[PDB]
Amino acid sequence: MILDTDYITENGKPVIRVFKKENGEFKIEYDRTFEPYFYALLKDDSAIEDVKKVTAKRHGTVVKVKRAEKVQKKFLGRPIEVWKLYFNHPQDVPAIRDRIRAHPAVVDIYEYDIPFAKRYLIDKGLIPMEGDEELTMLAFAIATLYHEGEEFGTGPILMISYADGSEARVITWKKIDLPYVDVVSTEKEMIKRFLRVVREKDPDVLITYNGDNFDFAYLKKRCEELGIKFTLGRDGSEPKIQRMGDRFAVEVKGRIHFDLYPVIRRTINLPTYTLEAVYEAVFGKPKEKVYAEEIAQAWESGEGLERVARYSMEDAKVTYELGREFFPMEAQLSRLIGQSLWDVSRSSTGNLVEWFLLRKAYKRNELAPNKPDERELARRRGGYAGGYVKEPERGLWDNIVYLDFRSLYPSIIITHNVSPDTLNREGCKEYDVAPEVGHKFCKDFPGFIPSLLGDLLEERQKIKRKMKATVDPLEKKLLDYRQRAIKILANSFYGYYGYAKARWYCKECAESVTAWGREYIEMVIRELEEKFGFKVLYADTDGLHATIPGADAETVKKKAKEFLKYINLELEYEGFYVRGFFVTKKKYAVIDEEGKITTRGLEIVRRDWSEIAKETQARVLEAILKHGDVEEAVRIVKEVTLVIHEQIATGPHVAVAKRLAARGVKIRPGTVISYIVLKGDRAIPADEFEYYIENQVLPAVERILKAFGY
Repeated sequence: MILDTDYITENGKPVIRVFKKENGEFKIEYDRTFEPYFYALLKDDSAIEDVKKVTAKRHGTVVKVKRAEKVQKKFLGRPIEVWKLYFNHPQDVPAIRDRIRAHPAVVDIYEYDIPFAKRYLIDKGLIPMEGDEELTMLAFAIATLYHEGEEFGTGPILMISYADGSEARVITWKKIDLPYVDVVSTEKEMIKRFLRVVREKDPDVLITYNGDNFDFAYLKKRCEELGIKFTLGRDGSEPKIQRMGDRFAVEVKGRIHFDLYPVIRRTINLPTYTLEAVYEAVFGKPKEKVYAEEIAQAWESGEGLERVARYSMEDAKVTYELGREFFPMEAQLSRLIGQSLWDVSRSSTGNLVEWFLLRKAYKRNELAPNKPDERELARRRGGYAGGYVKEPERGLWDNIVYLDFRSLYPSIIITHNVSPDTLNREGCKEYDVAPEVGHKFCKDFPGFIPSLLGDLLEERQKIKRKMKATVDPLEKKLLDYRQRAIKILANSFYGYYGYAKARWYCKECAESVTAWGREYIEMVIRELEEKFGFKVLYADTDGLHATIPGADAETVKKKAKEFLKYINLELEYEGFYVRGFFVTKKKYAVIDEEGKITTRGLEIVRRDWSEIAKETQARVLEAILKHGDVEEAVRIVKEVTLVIHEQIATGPHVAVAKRLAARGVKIRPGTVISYIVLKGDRAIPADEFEYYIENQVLPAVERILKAFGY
């Protein structure tokens, strides 16, 4: 099973390494035969010999074209002849890149920004995670000592906990009598012990929960200080930092760093994404939280470390569980997309599609379109994110059912051959035309995307069947993940078409799918109401919320079931809510059987919500959704009518910075500040102690109860 790839330089030349785990033993395959390249479309075939004379300089040395050959490919279905330019080193590309394009005899260049190691996987048709090989995993966490105004990584690490399917221990340098705690001499020795623990277990996967932005970075600093070499890599190398625009991402050569945050962030949707919230909102068990403060005072007092050690133990244990849960899915996805799970698990749906397409484009000799440049990206004025919207039915409704119709869109792309290479193609014998928008989509030939899209659904349907007709409990679970993976990819093409950075961007395609979509949604709504007497309260691009007024759960459910069998592209019943209410087009809140409330656009977006404004809301919305008591929630506001734990030149802001600075606290990035407001005198640090109504508790519950008539 292939886990990943990368390249190493040796005598100036690139050497690909393929990290695999076969029959229980880890291995590295090397390849010195792969040559990097990119394409050049000459505006004149005669100017080739000269274009190969262009050079650039890298590491003081001069780089030039190693070799150029003419090839025949198709750009958007139509024949094109381009020059495949070879080089000696992957790094040559970004150097000479722009200068070759700028050459007077060159129209444009393509496939010049595809990472060598990814390019290798594609051009070689290698698929990561191809089988059923058992992979070992180890989750790890750390507890550190922190004090306000402390530059990052300044304080030491108090404990390093780790866990796997067999145990969950804690490594610390202070005496603690727990059977799982392990006391050592110093911090340095504790870190050394960890690297030693990791080295003996030698896990294929290291699971963390935000290790991409905290854990690894911290250990790095401490290691830089205590003078240690953090050699977690299976090749003795240290963790490597990769910055991905927004945040950073850390890799550990030879192993898979599975950071559960980017994943759970997507896969699940909550109000708070803290480890406690996540574990609870998944396993339904509670997790006790021990804050930095207590940690410090407990360490600097030798009083109560049994608790912190428990929390550290739990962090690692709880991380291993979540990782064992979300890993099988991510592995199937990565296999479908054909890229490393390290990459896949960190990618957006728009990018999962793009990688799938790139691989397929290669298989079909389809030259790929470039990402949008600065200019072109400006033209797209943001892409297209329009969709079908309604106008909710006011009031608090019961036993709501949720119809998901994201499965519609892919059928529509296949059905009308919606693709950028079929749109308004001249000289076709047959065309389908988008209602209201009028984009024409040729049908004489199957388009690139529609064509792939069809294949996926075929594949998925094949699996679902092989899955129901199987005695192998393992295979069943396995196939279930793959079918669920295909669904994810399939349902991302619609959005991808309007995603502004997309190479195969197609606002028209997107607009047309939206048009045809409206039609269909219109028809099923009608059928729902008339033939089934259902009440549709809310509908948007993803699905609708509806109930049979005055009926019960058992029936509204029963009834909704048959409607699907009747009306069925498949429509999935994805949700039942004991209560709910919709304020407008995108604003609303629902509660389910287990009680897990949910909301959307119910208040203004800000990061300075006071503890009261927050606690008041949850109480208002809990009386309504959990008790259908409006007067209740309203009498809760009246009487309720204290800190602001803002995360990181406003009235309070400036005032707070002075007060902190006044005692040496520097406001550092990515930290939380806690103040109280009381109109450089507006606010005051929490520790040392009207607006709070008309700019706090009111705005938090203003929309909610406006919808109920107040």
